[PDB]
Amino acid sequence: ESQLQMVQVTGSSDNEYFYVDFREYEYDLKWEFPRENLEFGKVLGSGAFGKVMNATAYGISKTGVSIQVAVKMLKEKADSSEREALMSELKMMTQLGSHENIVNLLGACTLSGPIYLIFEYCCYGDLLNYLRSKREKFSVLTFEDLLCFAYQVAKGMEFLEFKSCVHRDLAARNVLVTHGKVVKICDFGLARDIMSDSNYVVRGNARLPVKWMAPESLFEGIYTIKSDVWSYGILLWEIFSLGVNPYPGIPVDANFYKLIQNGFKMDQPFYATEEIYIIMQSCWAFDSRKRPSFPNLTSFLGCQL
Ligand SMILES: */C(=C\C(=O)N(C)[C@@H](C)C(=O)NCCCC#Cc1cnc(Nc2ccc(C#N)cc2)nc1NCCC)CN(C)C
Repeated sequence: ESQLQMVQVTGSSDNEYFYVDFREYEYDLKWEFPRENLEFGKVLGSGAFGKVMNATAYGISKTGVSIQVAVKMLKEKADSSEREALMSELKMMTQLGSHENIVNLLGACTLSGPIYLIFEYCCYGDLLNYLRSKREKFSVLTFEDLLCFAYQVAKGMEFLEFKSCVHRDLAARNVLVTHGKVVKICDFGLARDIMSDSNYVVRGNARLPVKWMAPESLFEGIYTIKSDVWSYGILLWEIFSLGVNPYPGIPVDANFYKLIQNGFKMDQPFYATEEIYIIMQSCWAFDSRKRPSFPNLTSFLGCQL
């Protein structure tokens, strides 16, 4: 199941909404891409039931010009139920529209065999590992780069809000990096190693990114765009600490739930100004109504002078 979800609001309060399921809608065949034109490199990431692989795609955006892509597909085992979820995700992406700060869909392969979802290739990998690799080479990474990253992510989330979407797993690990230090919001859970990664906690059918979740998500299972603001705040702490695990040194257990519930907030990270930290704290307002909006955040980050 995709952590990126389209929703429809049915009331003024947080819990009044439902998730849009594209299972019954029809797939627009204009996205179909010839399978024989995918020369696969090798794996970029692997989940329990699916993986994203390197691939060279010829003709997908300019004839005579072959480019590199990332192809989300199902694992060698592939019973019918798993494929419909990949189809539903595909359909949703076809209807989202493209944006610079989103890992965009480029095409798909669904007819003559196994399902391939073709996305942009991001040659610098995920933002988390990117920042951690620049811990030595920092002043090469600068403060403005951090501010630009923050801005681009907020822009991407603004686009998702405009498209009535929510991202139930927003974190620096789900942000990718390309040319021009451009970052794109992504979502892989079907192709994410979800539990050798200790940031996800298994609870029934759910795999919860606990340290990134708003209280209403943690305690009531409510996911709104304001939940994303909370998660964005956490992601901000990741950026301006150069990739430190949130609530460093604090284990995910029953005590953690009590901490968040009682209003625990992280301290100012080293590479952040007092202004940026004030913004973080507003994202971590317990009452979802008091958190800033992504249009607010996106505008304010004209701080890059
Ligand atoms: C480009 C720099 C460059 O080419 N490198 C630094 C090379 C040496 C390199 O090894 N890059 C890092 C490879 C690790 C990676 C990756 C990666 C890239 N793109 C995706 N895209 C993607 C798209 C959609 C989904 C979904 N759903 C998932 C992923 N994914 C990954 N890794 C997957 C886990 C993050 C600059 N240049 C051209 C000089």
